[PDB]
Amino acid sequence: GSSGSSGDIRPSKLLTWCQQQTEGYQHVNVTDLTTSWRSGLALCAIIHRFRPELINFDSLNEDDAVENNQLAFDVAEREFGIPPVTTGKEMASAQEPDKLSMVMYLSKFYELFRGTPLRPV
Repeated sequence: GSSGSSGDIRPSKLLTWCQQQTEGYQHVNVTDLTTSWRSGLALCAIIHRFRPELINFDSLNEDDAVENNQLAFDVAEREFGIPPVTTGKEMASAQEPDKLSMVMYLSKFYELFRGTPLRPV
């Protein structure tokens, strides 16, 4: 949103969490909170992580971005009831989405998952 923000980032902390959850996966390099979730795999990874019976990354093919997105969205709207801000198609179509609209969305997954405090593994 800012014209030229530099120095301190808002989602700075948010990113970490995500990058951590996705950490380990294959062909999944999360560096930002915009394009890193343009294919869907990013999110799907976080979900499947806890409940693999819901999402099967194995089937999620990069090319099948649109589907890879719709899946997570629906699943989240069926289990968590969280409505998707963008459409799978648009998610993949749009080259550079609004980091804002993204953060506001991802956040839901951050708080929804981040519950009671527990010593670091």
